[PDB]
Amino acid sequence: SAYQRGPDPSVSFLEADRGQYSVRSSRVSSLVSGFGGGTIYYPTGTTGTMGAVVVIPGFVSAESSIDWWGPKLASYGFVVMTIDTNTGFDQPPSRARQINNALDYLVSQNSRSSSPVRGMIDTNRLGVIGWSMGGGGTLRVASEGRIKAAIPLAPWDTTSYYASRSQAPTLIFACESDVIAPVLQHASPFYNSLPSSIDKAFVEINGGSHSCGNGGSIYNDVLSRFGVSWMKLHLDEDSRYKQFLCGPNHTSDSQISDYRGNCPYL
Ligand SMILES: [Cl-]
Ligand SMILES: [Cl-]
Ligand code: NA
Repeated sequence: SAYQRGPDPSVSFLEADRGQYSVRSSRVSSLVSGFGGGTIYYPTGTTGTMGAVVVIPGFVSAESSIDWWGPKLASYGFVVMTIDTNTGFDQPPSRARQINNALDYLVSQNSRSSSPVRGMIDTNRLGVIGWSMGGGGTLRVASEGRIKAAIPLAPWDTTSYYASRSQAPTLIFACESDVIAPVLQHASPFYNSLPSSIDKAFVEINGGSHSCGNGGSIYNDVLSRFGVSWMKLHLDEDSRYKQFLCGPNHTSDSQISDYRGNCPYL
């Protein structure tokens, strides 16, 4: 692929705290229109353009909740912006609008001569990661046709309508023990509703409470192996990452209580 970055991968490469690039960050003021500000993480030392990803939290949570994803994913070769919403009380439709405004914001930074990410962003290769109500927001955006990869984390929403209309390869992380967005009412029906025409996966984390997809605790191995691979394969067309997503006996992993998907990915 024209978009491939980094060494030929292994589980060890994915399990490491960082990928091949050093990372820097830049704050985006909450005064910005369209969302509550955030932090842009980006790799240093690179040339050319790369995929860009927005990461969004859930109800009454801040960007810190999901910020493990920022440096982790950036270090493999992505521009990754973790955001706050306008208020913690925003619901999924509002969160979808703010994901779109944050994506537009990154797109705009690519051509701003003062931006630290000027010229780094392939504005046709965009992804989204979102927790809980932000994961409902993620599925809403996935149904709109712009983004090329979606990772809902312990999603919450009031309908499966948008999941049934997803236009982007979608990996849902579920948390087995979730009592806030119970899997039987949210992540499972949303996955089950996804169309047959997209690459898709459901990874339910064994014993996980509702925060199990956020990163930064005891679940980084599964989150890394599936999550980085998902963005590599779907944003970079990097078929070197298929080996992690299709082949292995996922349910047999101690960290996975349930797996579903439509491998092989073609
Ligand atoms: Cl929520
Ligand atoms: Cl919980
Ligand atoms: Na298992």
